[PDB]
Amino acid sequence: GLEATKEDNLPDWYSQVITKGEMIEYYDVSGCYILRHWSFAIWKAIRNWFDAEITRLGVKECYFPIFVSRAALEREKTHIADFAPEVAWVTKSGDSELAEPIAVRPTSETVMYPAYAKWIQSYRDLPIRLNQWNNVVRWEFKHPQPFLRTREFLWQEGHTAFATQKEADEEVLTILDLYAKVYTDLLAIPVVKGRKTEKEKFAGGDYTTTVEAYISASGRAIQGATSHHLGQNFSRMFDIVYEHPETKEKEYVFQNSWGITTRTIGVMIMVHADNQGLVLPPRVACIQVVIVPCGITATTTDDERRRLYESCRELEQTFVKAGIRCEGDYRDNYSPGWKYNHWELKGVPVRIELGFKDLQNDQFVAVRRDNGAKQTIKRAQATVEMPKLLETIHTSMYERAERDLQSHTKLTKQWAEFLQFLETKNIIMAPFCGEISCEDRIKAESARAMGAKSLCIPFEQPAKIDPKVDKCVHPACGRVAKFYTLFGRSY
Amino acid sequence: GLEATKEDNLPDWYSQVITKGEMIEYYDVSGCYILRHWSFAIWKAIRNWFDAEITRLGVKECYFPIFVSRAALEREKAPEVAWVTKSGDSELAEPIAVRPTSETVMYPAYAKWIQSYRDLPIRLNQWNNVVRWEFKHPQPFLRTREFLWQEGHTAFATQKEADEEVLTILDLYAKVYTDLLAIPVVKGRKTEKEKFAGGDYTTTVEAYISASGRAIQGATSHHLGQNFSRMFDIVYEHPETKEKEYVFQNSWGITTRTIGVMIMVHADNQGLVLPPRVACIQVVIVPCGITATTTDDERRRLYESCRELEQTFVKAGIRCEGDYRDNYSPGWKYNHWELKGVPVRIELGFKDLQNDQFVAVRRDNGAKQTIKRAQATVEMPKLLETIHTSMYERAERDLQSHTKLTKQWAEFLQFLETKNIIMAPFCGEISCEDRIKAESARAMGAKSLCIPFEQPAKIDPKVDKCVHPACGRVAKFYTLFGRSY
Ligand SMILES: Cc1cc(N2CC[C@@](C#N)(C3CC3)C2=O)cc(NC(=O)Cc2ccccc2)n1
Ligand SMILES: Cc1cc(N2CC[C@@](C#N)(C3CC3)C2=O)cc(NC(=O)Cc2ccccc2)n1
Ligand SMILES: O=C(C[C@H]1NCCC[C@@H]1O)Cn1cnc2cc(Br)c(Cl)cc2c1=O
Ligand SMILES: O=C(C[C@H]1NCCC[C@@H]1O)Cn1cnc2cc(Br)c(Cl)cc2c1=O
Ligand SMILES: [Br-]
Ligand SMILES: [Br-]
Ligand SMILES: [Br-]
Ligand SMILES: [Br-]
Ligand SMILES: [Cl-]
Ligand SMILES: [Cl-]
Ligand SMILES: [Cl-]
Ligand SMILES: [Zn+2]
Ligand SMILES: [Zn+2]
Repeated sequence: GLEATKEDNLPDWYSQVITKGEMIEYYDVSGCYILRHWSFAIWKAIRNWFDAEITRLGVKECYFPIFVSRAALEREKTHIADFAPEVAWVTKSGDSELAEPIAVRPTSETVMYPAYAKWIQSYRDLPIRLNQWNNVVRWEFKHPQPFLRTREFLWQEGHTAFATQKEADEEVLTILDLYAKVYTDLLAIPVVKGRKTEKEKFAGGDYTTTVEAYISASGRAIQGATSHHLGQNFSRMFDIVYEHPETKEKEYVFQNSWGITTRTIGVMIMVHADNQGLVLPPRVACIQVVIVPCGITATTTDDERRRLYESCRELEQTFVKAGIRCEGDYRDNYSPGWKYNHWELKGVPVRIELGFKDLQNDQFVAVRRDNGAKQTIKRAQATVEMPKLLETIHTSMYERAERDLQSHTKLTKQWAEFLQFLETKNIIMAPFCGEISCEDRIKAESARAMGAKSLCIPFEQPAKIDPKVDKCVHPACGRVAKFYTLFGRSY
Repeated sequence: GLEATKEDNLPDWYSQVITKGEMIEYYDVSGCYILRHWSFAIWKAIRNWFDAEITRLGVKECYFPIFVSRAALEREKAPEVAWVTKSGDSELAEPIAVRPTSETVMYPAYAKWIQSYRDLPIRLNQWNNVVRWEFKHPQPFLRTREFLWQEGHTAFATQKEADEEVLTILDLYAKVYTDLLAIPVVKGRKTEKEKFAGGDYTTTVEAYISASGRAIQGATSHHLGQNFSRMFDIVYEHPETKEKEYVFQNSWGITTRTIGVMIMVHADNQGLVLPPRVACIQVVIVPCGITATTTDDERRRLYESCRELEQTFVKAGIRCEGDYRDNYSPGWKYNHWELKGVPVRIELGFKDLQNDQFVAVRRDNGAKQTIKRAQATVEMPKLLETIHTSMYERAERDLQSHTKLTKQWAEFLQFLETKNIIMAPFCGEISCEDRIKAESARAMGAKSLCIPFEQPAKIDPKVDKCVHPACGRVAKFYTLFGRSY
């Protein structure tokens, strides 16, 4: 059983959910966590779905080295802030100090783009569309949290180069829509699509698009994935050029990069798990249905205790043959109540209870993990009804979370409401001038990590800004509002 | 085109095959290489096949961290591990190591997860990257500082379960080589000198590179017995009598070395030759007969017919692509896809179109065969099987041609200098093996490759003795020896 509640002590409840749910094992290297099989399976489902999508689009998979040279890391950088990256440095091999230290990759721009330059010998080599499924390392000295913010993490990073800007812009949005679908269609999590402000975009790119999710327990937002248009910034840095076929001049390609991580799993937990443990979205759950025989007594029999099991096994096999990931729990040394708790902790979407009674009556009881409701299904209907049920669960889980998100997304034009909404765990849609210094003042004034940050400029604007009358929300700015921006406390 | 020959200058030829075959890009950190998509697709076929296999056996996938603490590493009881000592410009309180293998990462977790008898067995696998920072000469795919692999770690209540699993995994590795890669291998047990020092015995599959004349370990599957469980206190209490029991453990691994062996065995002086079951593209269609007088409607017509055939192949599960580029001649495309090793090239011109046929050319043979279009879906798979069989059988002939059996040291050395591997009676002593290696160099001394599961004859204890003239001992078994990588 869980020993903390999502409302009273979120970090404790989260630690208990990931350990008692057998997702994570803690490690003696801080900021790094063991992914047990139960959570790695969810990553597998996410990874395979996304890879199939981008493969169908024409991206191809490759693998570049974990180590980056110091020369490549520092390439073409001239400002002093650029020269002390927080990368992990390998300085020796056994007892031999190395000639030149080499860095663990925090991301792979620096080692892929020299190769892109070599590989693009003419305009006919374009586009180049590659992706890696790999592990990167960012050794920051802040508070790490499993899944959400770790020093080593698994991800995919796609790096694309095109002859025209139009191609690249289109791809930025196609990839962002895939990431949105990861959250909504696989994980039943609503997200907000938008552009980062100038303050929050990737500094090496032209613009950054994002999907943001909302953690109602803390009232905080978290960036779920990212999709950048780099424009020509890196092509000019790394001389990724080709000769124009018509004008014959040297032209720089247009690039994107895009990435998503195991943070997905963290968001799933933070949004869906409850005070009894995990609640797995049906489409990624390793096991969707567990069958628990019950009604066995001390004097049930032995020759009947096996009959009940036989019927449970028959139903299990039917489910598996219908494409439903199902298992039976026939362990004799654990009570049915124990098994109930154990599989609720692991968040299996449907528990089946099957007792002698219901065997007698051609039926069984299906129990939804997300809301606890029980339903009697005639065995003849198992194959028809159980898929429908799993779809319903996904939909309830999504719509539940969506209503949460919308009821805590508050539109206002008034600074006082901005502050009040922020202290009551909302995120806020407000007219915004877009300026970096104004964003700084908004953050500094809203602090009581408690200052509000911009989350994204949402593609779906809640209303149309009137450039003629609408001003920025902050009382001391006074500039024309360029758009509505989403603000909140950012995880 | 390739500018070295496999039989004259093997390393230059190898480098030209992996670069012009678009497998590898060289890289400014020595001993690490970029895997382009053409080679990574091969690793992916191997990896997905092996994973489906062990998943059906009930092994489950997990992922452990790439960093190992110094204490953890030191529990194993000098090693060329890569040490992280700084983050940015802050020196770390304690240096952490890049995993060279995950025993010291995983087995503490195992000791914790095994709380009672009912938790056994534990059978976990990871697909990950490991680092071994050796200063010896590296070679792409074959010996690298960073490599991709899978490492499996299992724990059982009894030794016999574990012995069986060792053999099961070894058999899968053999199948990767023979069935996926068309490479014959010799299953065997390592000698006491060559086994993994931390286990009880090591099993292996050994392959032979005829060009080099050298043998190479293609995979490994260890029985660790109780060594590691005693080291890491991986215990349970026996349910009746409640004595403390140490679990029995195995580990097993295979790497991108597979791809290296593939090249070394099958590639030729025109480039790669991909075994059909791992080739990312199996069939490539090249449109032929386009003159400078070929009009644009006729070019559209030929391309659309090629694309129709291409998609008919893809729908029937044959991985086929068409090369519809107009800046490259048909002959250029022939050379290009030959360098890349695509098993079948289809040549489809206008005469072919009018006769409802095409020509399929085998990359391995060069042999051409005309096929009526209606029979495409039925003949093309057969051919692909034929290619696999040819490739395997060619390699197996080449391996048995280079496998020699003797009982006399003189013939043994004559064979070693003729680029052969030699089966000889052996006592199995470490000192004697050292002596055998020492008295064959003028590394080019003779090392033991494996004690083969399938012996060439019965080492009669009353008659047969060790092959070295200075060992007086009775021969325990026939051991396969040779020069190795
Ligand atoms: C698990 C995970 C995820 C992510 N990030 C980043 C943005 C992104 C998004 N969206 C990536 C583009 C895809 C994401 O998920 C980042 C991280 N570690 C870190 O920042 C390093 C760290 C370690 C300890 C404490 C503080 C910081 N750890
Ligand atoms: C690509 C690859 C493979 C393998 N090894 C090992 C044995 C094994 C087998 N069998 C593994 C158990 C599965 C194997 O494949 C090993 C390696 N690097 C190294 O030794 C590091 C190194 C670096 C430069 C020069 C010399 C040595 N690199
Ligand atoms: O990592 C990025 C940009 C993009 N890379 C491709 C996948 C998607 C991803 O958002 C931004 N970023 C983030 N963190 C970093 C940390 C360090 Br340390 C360095 Cl050197 C560089 C970076 C750095 O470039
Ligand atoms: O890595 C092994 C033993 C097995 N681990 C699991 C997968 C299969 C593999 O053969 C042997 N080995 C090989 N090379 C090593 C290099 C270093 Br450096 C260290 Cl510390 C340790 C080792 C080390 O333990
Ligand atoms: Br950034
Ligand atoms: Br990032
Ligand atoms: Br070893
Ligand atoms: Br090894
Ligand atoms: Cl696990
Ligand atoms: Cl590409
Ligand atoms: Cl590539
Ligand atoms: Zn403003
Ligand atoms: Zn001897």
